[PDB]
Amino acid sequence: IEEGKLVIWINGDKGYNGLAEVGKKFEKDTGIKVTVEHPDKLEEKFPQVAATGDGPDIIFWAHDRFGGYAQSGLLAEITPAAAFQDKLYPFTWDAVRYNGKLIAYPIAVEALSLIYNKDLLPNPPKTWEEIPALDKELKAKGKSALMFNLQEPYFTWPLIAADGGYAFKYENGKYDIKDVGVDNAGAKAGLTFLVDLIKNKHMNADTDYSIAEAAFNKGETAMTINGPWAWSNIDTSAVNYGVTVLPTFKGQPSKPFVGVLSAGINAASPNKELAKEFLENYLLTDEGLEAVNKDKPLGAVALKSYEEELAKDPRIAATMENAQKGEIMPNIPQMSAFWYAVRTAVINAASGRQTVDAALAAAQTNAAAMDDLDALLADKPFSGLDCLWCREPLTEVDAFRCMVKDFHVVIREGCRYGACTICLENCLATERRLWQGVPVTGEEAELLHGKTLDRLCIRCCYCGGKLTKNEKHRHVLFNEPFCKTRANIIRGRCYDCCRH
Ligand SMILES: OC[C@H]1O[C@H](O[C@H]2[C@H](O)[C@@H](O)[C@@H](O[C@H]3[C@H](O)[C@@H](O)[C@@H](O)O[C@@H]3CO)O[C@@H]2CO)[C@H](O)[C@@H](O)[C@@H]1O
Ligand SMILES: [Zn+2]
Ligand SMILES: [Zn+2]
Repeated sequence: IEEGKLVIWINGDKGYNGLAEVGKKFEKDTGIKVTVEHPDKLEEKFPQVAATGDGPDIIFWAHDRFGGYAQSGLLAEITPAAAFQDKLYPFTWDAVRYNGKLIAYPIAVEALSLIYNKDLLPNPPKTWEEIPALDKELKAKGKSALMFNLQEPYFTWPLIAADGGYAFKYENGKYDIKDVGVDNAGAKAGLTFLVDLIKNKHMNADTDYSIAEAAFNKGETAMTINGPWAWSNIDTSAVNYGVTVLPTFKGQPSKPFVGVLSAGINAASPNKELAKEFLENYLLTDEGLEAVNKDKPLGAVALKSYEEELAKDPRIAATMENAQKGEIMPNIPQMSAFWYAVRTAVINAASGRQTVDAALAAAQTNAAAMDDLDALLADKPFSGLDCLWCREPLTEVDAFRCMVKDFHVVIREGCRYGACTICLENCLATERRLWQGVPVTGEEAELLHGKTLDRLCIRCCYCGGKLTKNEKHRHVLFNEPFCKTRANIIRGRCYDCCRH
């Protein structure tokens, strides 16, 4: 990392241009150049890159990612004077505390709200249950009731949580990573309601961020679910919009997961002092936050003095009312696994690839561990057995595949299980995304597991199948490295799984 300057990473939906202006003031005052960048998948890139001591000096993201960053020792400890701490709301500091240490600066507080087109819908619906009938009305005029991003569990979670869904139960002073509320009766109800909106053609499974945004900002749909960052583009459109409380579901409020946008400092940064000066005395000020806010709205902010200005805005009170009805996201390392698990269940259920029950049962298993994967894919009959994950009976092809792939029967509470292809593939996909491997040679693998390559059990990172002697030799012969993932596990690619 270059010494004498600041590189800052922040997400593309945020006011990076405004932040750049703060960055130019810092430069005019100190002579230090600040470069603001908005890399795709920055939150996944940061941990790969920072582990080798590269990356940005400062990284911005909601607080939920930061526990994982801190655990891996990627973040500098933040030590602001008590005077400074007093400038921000206490709960925001709590969001960036990990094992008794402050690991980032809180910037702003974020919650989803219902955004609606006053001209098309002067009085927005109070319940999710009214949408179906309302959509029918609007379709008559070539419009739709509701579009929003269904690709990200962040947007669908408020509904899933409404009737009892939850991530980790908080108890005995800590989130209990073994008590996950992802396949309880309330989650199923909420996901079932969502899936029925899709079967009945009130929404498309394919809708993503860009598609819902365009549709709303061009007057084609009456409602959308988004955060404060989205308001700036609606302003610039012809749309006359309101911001209000999310609908209820079975008479219970929708429960958004509340994020605190936070700025962490790379442990490997040689510019820690400069980073702290920038953040404390330039960004976390009335003028600094306003510069960023004018670009893309921040939502409620952590800085008391400026939040007082922002609080007069009805869109902000609506933001805070939805926030009070939701929960502050946990920052524990297990959150990544939770988010991936739910993302997959929603995508699967919405396309009909799996039932709601199957999809949530798998999500439940994935959110609470990966011990099951290791048991199934141990180093190295299935017919009539169910899938460990989704609890559905293995078809006879999936039973065959379990055998040919050289899987191991998993016993849970006395019962024997295999895995269907869908759950197995989703699980391995999450492994690659959650544990970026480092490349290793055959020699490195042999040395690590005191065993010749022909005798090492190396599995395909896509299908879980045990690589043949020739498949392993392919890696060596053609200079294609193996992958060292978690627990010193070594993965490779079978002939069939050699993507372009
Ligand atoms: O879906 C897989 C996804 O899971 C995790 O992403 C979550 C974020 O960690 C979490 O903060 C939240 O992201 C939202 C931001 O808070 C908000 O400011 C704005 O940017 O919208 C974001 C949602 O798109 O929720 C997501 C889950 O949807 C994980 O960190 C990701 O790496 C992973 O891709
Ligand atoms: Zn399954
Ligand atoms: Zn394979």
